[PDB]
Amino acid sequence: LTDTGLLSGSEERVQVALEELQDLKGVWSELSKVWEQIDQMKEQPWVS
Amino acid sequence: LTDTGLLSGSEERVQVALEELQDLKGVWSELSKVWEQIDQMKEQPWVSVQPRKLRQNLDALLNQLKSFPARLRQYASYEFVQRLLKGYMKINMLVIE
Repeated sequence: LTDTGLLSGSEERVQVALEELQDLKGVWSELSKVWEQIDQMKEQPWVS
Repeated sequence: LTDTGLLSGSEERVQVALEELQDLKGVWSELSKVWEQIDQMKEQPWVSVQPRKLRQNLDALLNQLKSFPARLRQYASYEFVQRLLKGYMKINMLVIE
């Protein structure tokens, strides 16, 4: 009671959403790393 | 063999020595607890931690070193921890100054 294991519309939408989610997760991780580096660079408290 | 293995005067002296050693060990524990904060206040950077921060660390180290009991202070550990905390506070204050 379902479609076969082919690249149908739902499967293609799932694959596209998975590619988008993977790209978003990688971009978010790289953004977190870059923001941590930027915070470390901008942390210049003259006392220490 | 002939041995006085009962609770004789030697046994009473051993018990008194064990109690004094327990007091000294508690003093060592309390003094180490105070001296941790004292050494932290002393080894904090002079520019980073101000003289007020060094004094607060020294006071915290003294309060930790005074947490031992009366027998703990009779043991050298509590007095040593208080001395270490005071020295750390003085060193932090001198670095801040």
